[PDB]
Amino acid sequence: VIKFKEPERCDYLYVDENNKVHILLPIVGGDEIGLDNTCQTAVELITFFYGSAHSGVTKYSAEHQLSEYKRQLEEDIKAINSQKKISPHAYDDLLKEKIERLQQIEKYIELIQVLKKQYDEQNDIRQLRTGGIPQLPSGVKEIIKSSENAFAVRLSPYDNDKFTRFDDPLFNVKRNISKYDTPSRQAPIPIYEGLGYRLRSTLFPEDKTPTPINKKSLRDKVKSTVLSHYKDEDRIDGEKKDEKLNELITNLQNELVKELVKSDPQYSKLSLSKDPRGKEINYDYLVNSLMLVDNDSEIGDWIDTILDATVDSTVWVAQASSPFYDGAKEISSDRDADKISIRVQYLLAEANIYCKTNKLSDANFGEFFDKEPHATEIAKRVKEGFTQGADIEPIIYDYINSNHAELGLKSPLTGKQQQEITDKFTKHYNTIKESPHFDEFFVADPDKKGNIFSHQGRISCHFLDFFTRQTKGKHPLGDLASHQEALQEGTSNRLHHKNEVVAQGYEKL
Amino acid sequence: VIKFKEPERCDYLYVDENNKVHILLPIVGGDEIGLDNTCQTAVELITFFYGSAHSGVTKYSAEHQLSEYKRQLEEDIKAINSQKKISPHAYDDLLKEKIERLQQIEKYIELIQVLKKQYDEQNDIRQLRTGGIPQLPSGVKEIIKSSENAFAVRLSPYDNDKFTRFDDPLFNVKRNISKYDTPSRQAPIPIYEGLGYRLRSTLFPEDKTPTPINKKSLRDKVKSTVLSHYKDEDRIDGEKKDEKLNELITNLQNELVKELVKSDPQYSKLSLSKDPRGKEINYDYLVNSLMLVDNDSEIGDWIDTILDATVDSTVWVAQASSPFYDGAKEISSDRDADKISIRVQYLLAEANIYCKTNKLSDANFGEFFDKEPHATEIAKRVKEGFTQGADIEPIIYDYINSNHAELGLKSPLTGKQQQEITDKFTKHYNTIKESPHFDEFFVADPDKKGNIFSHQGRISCHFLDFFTRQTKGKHPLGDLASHQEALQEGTSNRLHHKNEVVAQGYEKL
Ligand SMILES: [Hg+2]
Ligand SMILES: [Hg+2]
Ligand SMILES: [Hg+2]
Repeated sequence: VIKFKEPERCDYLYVDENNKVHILLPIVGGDEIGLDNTCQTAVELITFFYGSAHSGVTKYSAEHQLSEYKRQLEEDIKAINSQKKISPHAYDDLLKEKIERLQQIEKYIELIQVLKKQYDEQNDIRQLRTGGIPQLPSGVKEIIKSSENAFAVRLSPYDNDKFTRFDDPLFNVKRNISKYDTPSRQAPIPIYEGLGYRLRSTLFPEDKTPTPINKKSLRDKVKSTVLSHYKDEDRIDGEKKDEKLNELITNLQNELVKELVKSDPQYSKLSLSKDPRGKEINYDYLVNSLMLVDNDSEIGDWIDTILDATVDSTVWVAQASSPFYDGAKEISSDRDADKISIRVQYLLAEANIYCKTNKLSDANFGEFFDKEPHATEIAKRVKEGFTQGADIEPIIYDYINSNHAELGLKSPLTGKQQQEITDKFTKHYNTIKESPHFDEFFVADPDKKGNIFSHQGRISCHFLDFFTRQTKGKHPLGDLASHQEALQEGTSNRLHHKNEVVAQGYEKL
Repeated sequence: VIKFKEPERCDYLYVDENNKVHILLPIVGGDEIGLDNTCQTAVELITFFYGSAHSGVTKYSAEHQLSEYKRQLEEDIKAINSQKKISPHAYDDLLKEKIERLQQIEKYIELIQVLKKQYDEQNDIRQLRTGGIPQLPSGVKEIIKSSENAFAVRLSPYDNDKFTRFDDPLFNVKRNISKYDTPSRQAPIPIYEGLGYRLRSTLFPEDKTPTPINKKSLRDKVKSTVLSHYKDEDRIDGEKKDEKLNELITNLQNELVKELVKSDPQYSKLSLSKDPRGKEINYDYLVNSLMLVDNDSEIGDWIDTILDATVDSTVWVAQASSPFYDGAKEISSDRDADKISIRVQYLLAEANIYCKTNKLSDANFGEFFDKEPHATEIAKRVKEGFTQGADIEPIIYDYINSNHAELGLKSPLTGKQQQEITDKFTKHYNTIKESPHFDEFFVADPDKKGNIFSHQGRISCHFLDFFTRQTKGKHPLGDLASHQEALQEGTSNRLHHKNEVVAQGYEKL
C-alpha cells in the first residue's frame, strides 16, 4: 500500500458515484435553516471567493483549496508511475479516476479565475471584499428567486434591522422603521398596524397588565381540573365516605385518561380502582393499612395518594416542550411580548414554507395576517391560549383552516400536515433561538427536488449554476457542461460530507 | 424449510455468543437512573415473580414467560425431528443449540420454583405479593450494597416520603419527619439544620422576599458584564474617542473569550479588532462607512455594533440548558425553593456518584454538606449565583475543590471531570424531573464493570447472583454454576435487547 495525499474531504467539494466533481457555492451556514442573516449573510461567499479569518484561524478560498488539491493529485499521479512497477496494470483504475478528477478540478480553477478577471465588470463579486455590508451577488439572488425548495422569510421584531439581505422573501410582514434609519440610531419608529404590532400590543399592552402563562404539567392540570369541582372544606368522611371516595376515583380517572389519550391512546384502559396487584383502592386501605390520609385530609391529599398507589411513574414523563412555553409564568415586559410575537410569526412563516414547498399555495401568508381583522384576532387568540395554558400551534392552524381559501389553499391542512409543520418549526426555531437578529431566515428543504443543496453544514447552490448566470452564458462549460443536470439526477439534495468514491480506492487496497 | 417459533426476545432473557442463557433480575425501571423510587421501588420484582397489571395490560411473570418459551422450543424441536426422514442430518447443529437452551430454561424454571417453595420461610419473596409497600428482598439489597457500579442517593425534599426503599445510599442528608410519621398525615415536622433546610431557607426566606433569577444568554451576559463598568452617560466621543473605543474593544473581547473558553478552548484566539476580511474596527468604519452608531450612541449600541461586525453567529449557539435555569424569573414560593434545593442536592449526589464509581472517594458528601458552615455557605453562594445569572454547577465544583481533602479526594476535580458530572447530572435529572417523589434515586453506570446491568430498559442484576445469595449457597447451580462469571467476561454491562444468536443459527442453514 502506497501513501496517497488526495484528501477524502475539501470544503465545497463533492464527488458523486460516477466520479463527477461538483463544487458547491455556499449561500449561508447551516443545514436546513441558515444561522447567518442580515449583516452576516455574505460571510460564506466572502470566504469562498477571498478567504477570511474566523476566531483566529485562516480560512482559505476555494481557488486556494483547489490548487492545493491539484498538487496533491499530481503527487499521487507521479507516485503511480513508480508504484506502477510493483503493479504494471493493477493500479490502472485509480489512475484513470485521479486524472479524471484532476482535469475537472483544473477546469473549475479556470472558471473561478475567469469569473473574477473577465466577468465581474459590475463588481458584484468584488464588493464582497470591499463593501461595508455586502450583498449577495446577483446570480445567487437569481438562484434563490427561482428556487423550488428554499425560501427566505422576513419577520417583524420591534427593534428591526434594516440590513436584510434576502430580497425575495416568501413570507413578509410590515415592519417598523429601523433605528438604523433614524438620526440617533437608538430606537425604531413604530407602526401601529400589522401582525407584529398586534401581537406585541395584545400580549403586553400599554397598560402594562401582564399576560399570565398558565402552563401546567399533566399531573397538575388533571389535579387542578378535578379540584375545580370540590371546595376546600370538602372531606372524605361521614356515612357516605365510601361513596364520596368512589366519585373522587371515577372523576380523577376520567380526567386523567382524557388528557392522556390526546398523546397515546393505549391509556384508554388505565384504571385507578386497583393497584397493580389488584388491591381495591378504598377508604380502609388508604387510611388503615397504608396510613396515608384520614377523614380530615384535604381532597388534594387523597388525589396524591390515589395516584401514588395506582399510576406508573412512566405516565408522568413529559412531552418535549413547544418553543412557545419556555418556563416563564407571565408575559410581563415589552421584551417578553416581542419574543412571543416573533415565535408566533416564525410559526406562520413555517406553515407558509410548508405550503410553498409542497405546492399548495404561492401566497405570502403575512399579507393576509397583517390585515385587520386577522392581525388583531390571531393575537387575541394566542393571548387567551397562554392564559389557558393551551397548545399554541393548533390555534394558528385552526385560524389558517378557517381561511384556507383566502390563503391560496385548496383544502384545510390535515392533522398530519400540521404535525409536520410543528416539527419543522420546533427544530428550526431551536437552532435559531439565540440569533442576535430575528428579521429574516433562509430555510431550505434538501429532501426535495430543487436548485439548493445541503453540504458540509452549508446551504449551497451549484457553482456552475451560479457561474452560468453571472457569466450570462457567454463562457461554455466544455467537459463540465452536463454536471449540473447530473447532480439533479441524484437521489437526494442532501450531500454526504465526505467523498466515499475517493476512499473506495484505498478500501480495495 | 421450517418456520421456527422460538422468539428472538423474552423479558429478562439474554443469550450470549456461547449459547448461555442469562436471566436478568430487574431492580427498577430505567437505563442509567431508575424511574421507580419509594413506594414504587418494588414494582419490577413484583412483576418478575408474580406478574402485575400496568395501565390496564397484564405483565406476566418470568416463570410464565419461561414456560411459554419452553413450549416454543419444544415445537421447534418436534419440527426438526419430523424433518429427519426428509433431510437426514442437515439440522444437527441447531437441534443441539435448541436443546441446550431448553435445558437451561428448564433449570431456571426449577430455581424460581425452589426459591418460592423451599427457600422463602421468612416470606422475603412472598411479601412482594402480600405486603402493602413491599421491600426489596434481602439478596437484592446485598447485591446493591456490594455494587461497584450503581448507587442509591437519598435527598431531603421538604415534604419527605418515609417509604424509601434503598437502604444503603451512597449520598445521604438529614431529613424532616415525614408527614406519614405524624398523626394527621398532613405536614412534615421540619428540622432547622442541614443542607436541605439551609437551601430552602436561603432561597426563599421567612421574609418572603423573592430571590431574582437573572439568567441571560451568553451574549447578554457578556454585554451586561462589560456594561457593569460603564455609566449611562459614557460616550465614544471627544479627543480620545479612538482610545476609548480600543478600551471598549479590549474589555469586550476579554470578557467574551473568558466566557467562551469554559466550553471550548479554540476561542482563546478570538479577536474583535478586525472583521473577518481584515477591516480595522475603528470609529470611522462604524460611524461613517457602516453608519450604525454615532458620537452620542450609548455604549450598549457600540457593543451590539462591534459584535455584529466581528463575531460568527456560530458562537452564539447555546450549550444545552442547565436544569438550574428553567425559564423562571424568580424564586418566589416555598415550592420554588424546594424544587431548586432538590436540584442542588441532586447535583452534589451526582458528583458523589462520579467520585465513587471512578474510585476517587468513598465519602458520603452529604455528611460534609449538612455540617455548618458548609450548609449555609453553599446555600448563600447558590443564591448569589442565581442573582447574578451565573452557572451553578461550577459554584458547587469550586466549593468541592476548596475542600477536596475533607471530602476524601486526593486532588481537585479537573475541568473534564466537571463536565462529565454536569452531563450525567443533566441527563439524569431530566429523566426524573416529573417524579412524584424526589427522596431517593438509584443510579447505575452500565459502562463500568460491576454486578449491575442494563437490559430492556431495566436496571438489573444477575438472577443467579440473587439466587445464590437468597438461598445462602445451600442450593448449588449445577450446569448454571459458571454463568455468572461468563456474563462478567462480556464487553459491556449494557446488554442487547434482542438475542441475535437465536436469529443467526438460521443463517448457517
Ligand atoms: Hg453588521
Ligand atoms: Hg404509594
Ligand atoms: Hg422470558
